Amino acid sequence: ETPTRVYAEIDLDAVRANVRALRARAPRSALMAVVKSNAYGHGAVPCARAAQEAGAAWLGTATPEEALELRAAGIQGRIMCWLWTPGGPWREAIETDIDVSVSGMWALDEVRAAARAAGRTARIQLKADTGLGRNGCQPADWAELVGAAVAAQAEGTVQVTGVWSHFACADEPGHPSIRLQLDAFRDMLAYAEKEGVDPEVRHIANSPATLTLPETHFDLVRTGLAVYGVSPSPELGTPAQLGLRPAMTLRASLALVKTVPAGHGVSYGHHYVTESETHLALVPAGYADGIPRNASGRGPVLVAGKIRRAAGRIAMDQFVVDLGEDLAEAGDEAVILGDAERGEPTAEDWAQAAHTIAYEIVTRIGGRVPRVYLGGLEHHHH
Amino acid sequence: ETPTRVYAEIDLDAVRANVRALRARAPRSALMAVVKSNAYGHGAVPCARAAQEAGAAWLGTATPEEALELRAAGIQGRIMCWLWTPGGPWREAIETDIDVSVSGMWALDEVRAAARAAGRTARIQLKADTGLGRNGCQPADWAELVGAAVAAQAEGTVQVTGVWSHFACADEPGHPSIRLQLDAFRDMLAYAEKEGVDPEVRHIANSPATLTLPETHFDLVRTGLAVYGVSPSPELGTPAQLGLRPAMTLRASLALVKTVPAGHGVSYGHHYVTESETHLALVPAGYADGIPRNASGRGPVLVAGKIRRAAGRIAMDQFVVDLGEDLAEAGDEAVILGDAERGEPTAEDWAQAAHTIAYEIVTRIGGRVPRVYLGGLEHHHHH
Ligand SMILES: Cc1ncc(COP(=O)(O)O)c(CN[C@@H]2CONC2=O)c1O
Ligand SMILES: Cc1ncc(COP(=O)(O)O)c(CN[C@@H]2CONC2=O)c1O
Ligand SMILES: [Cl-]
Repeated sequence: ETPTRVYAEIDLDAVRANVRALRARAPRSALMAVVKSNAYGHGAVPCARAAQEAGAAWLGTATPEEALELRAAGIQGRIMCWLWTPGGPWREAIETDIDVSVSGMWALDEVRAAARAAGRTARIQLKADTGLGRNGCQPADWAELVGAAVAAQAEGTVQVTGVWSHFACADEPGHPSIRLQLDAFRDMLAYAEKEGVDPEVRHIANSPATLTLPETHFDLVRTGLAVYGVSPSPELGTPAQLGLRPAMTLRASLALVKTVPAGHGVSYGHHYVTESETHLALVPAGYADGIPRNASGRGPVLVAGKIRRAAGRIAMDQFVVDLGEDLAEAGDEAVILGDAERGEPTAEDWAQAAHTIAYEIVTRIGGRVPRVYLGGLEHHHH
Repeated sequence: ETPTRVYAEIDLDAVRANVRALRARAPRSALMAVVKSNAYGHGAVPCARAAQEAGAAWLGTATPEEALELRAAGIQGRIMCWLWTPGGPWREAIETDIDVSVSGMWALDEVRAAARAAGRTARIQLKADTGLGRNGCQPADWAELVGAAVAAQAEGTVQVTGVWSHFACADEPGHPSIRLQLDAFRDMLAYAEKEGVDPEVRHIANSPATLTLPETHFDLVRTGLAVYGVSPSPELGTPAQLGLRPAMTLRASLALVKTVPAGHGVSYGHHYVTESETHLALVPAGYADGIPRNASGRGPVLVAGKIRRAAGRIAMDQFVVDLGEDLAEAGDEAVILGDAERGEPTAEDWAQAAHTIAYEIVTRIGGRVPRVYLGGLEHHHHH
């Protein structure tokens, strides 16, 4: 029934509301709900169905496998994936009508052959490296790749449906690289559009860019994190101020509550020692479940009406908390992260406690943790 | 057929070799292979099967669900799980002949009711908190818990098959807490025995205690990490020094290789800027796959014959490495973590880079990452 140890509660109603709120932010563009990495830990399919429901025109994933799983789940509509390696399932992707990203000639050649075998045309989108220095084609190789693409288009083997890029510091309001990439993108797009490419969509914005720079919207925006009700960065504001609602609530039940004398060590390395006779509670969730070990001694948890802090080192499967004078009992609910509007710890709180970013917190929630859905439509729960 | 992006290759022969090596260390005790957390990221069923056939007489998991997955996979023999919460599948565990741990009064009473409903006697193991401050019964409550158990015993509802504990700093050779806990264990164990408990097994030793303090072996030793070929700590030496063979090898295929101008920013935040014109390579694995973001700028990877450091911020699905003048092409192999003997970066190397411990490195390798099994017996990698 309802997991007795720990479980991740996913609110499909918060998801749908976030996508409606995000659509309103970029009224002139289409919305792509990025659901890679199991929808940032919330559950790929359920969240993809909910997103499409609230009005998402596109669905995006990193790997082909992720995109094929969406199709296999009966999801219709445009889907795009961009992280490819030589020898990937191009043919499978083409046959399921999935837009593929091309960054180098090696990719283009593999998609052209796969198209032949499939006896079908592949919808490809050209990625320009405007400054991030990650994936994508560099300005120096752009003219060549562009020429090869319009050539393959003529051979009826491919069809260039898009031209896109990705930001490096869009989450740093005001960073000089942002404008630099926006200009580099405008310039490389024009050169492509002048060489014979008529794109279906033009896109470069992610969640932070979408929430702050309307000049980056173009035809489509790729929103991942914001969809799950988490703010890209604190400099952009809290989900509340952003009009977003947190989709995930992580809950656990106490496994033990006992009294210990003063001077008693707690956990590995005994990095925590009780100050006086106190009450300790055992939370049965550890770093194997996604609770960062680097949050040792700082991780916030809500127990018995008050916020508690991880006591000492966080272990593989569990960690303790010092309830002090307060009392509680085994089976009592413990909220590790959820909604700030309900006075609970948040994804951002843990990011700060573990010296990382909110993106990693929600995304790394372990497979050992069951997910429970509420809201949305019944079929979303599959 | 074989993962084109990233994958974990698990060497089942290394597993068999380690448990065999571990048994030679504690000749007069039974060995419990701890395969919780999906065998520390190596694959629970294949590893449980392998260790069993190599000589492990007991199997240990943290949760009931993990222990029941083993039974469901046809694994026979003694199995124990210790992380229970109210409402757990007591009835189901008891019926599948799994040894459960009881550290409080709430548990004891739930298992009694469960045993009655199953029409069978439950095998329970009493845990004593000798200094960890985690689970287990505090010394001052031992008397009462031991009292309620020997009673439930007389009613034929339960049978106390074991008494045990867990060390806080056995991985720190010569720590005063070690002896402190060992002493406490003997003392609490003795009391239990005197009041009526006849344990089938007495245990307190984990991997580090097993490799260092033979006086902690007792009847059973619970080894987890060492079974997979990784050392509990640099302080104890390297796997090679401990005579252990690493079982996991994380490999990836470059997704791109390109030349970039001098002074070009790399990844989020631009925390890395090329010092000159150079070749950049994209490794298609990121923190969603288990590569810690905390190793940004430090995590080692073996590419084109040399060890390279993560250039800048590590992302959710990938990260970049600067190859300098060297050349490589999309599809070429990169070893993220493997065997130092093969000249590859290791679990410890990454533990250092991410300011954490090797335990968390191997364990958090994601589900998005496929596992390929080599060696062992064919039927082992069927699940
Ligand atoms: C190419 C691309 N587009 C869009 C997104 C969506 O971004 P948001 O989640 O910010 O809306 C991502 C995710 N980028 C991530 C997130 O964390 N690490 C990454 O590489 C991406 O890689
Ligand atoms: C109760 C218990 N027994 C045995 C083991 C196996 O120990 P080794 O892996 O050191 O051999 C562990 C380790 N559990 C882990 C591992 O890391 N943190 C923990 O709490 C444990 O918690
Ligand atoms: Cl109790």
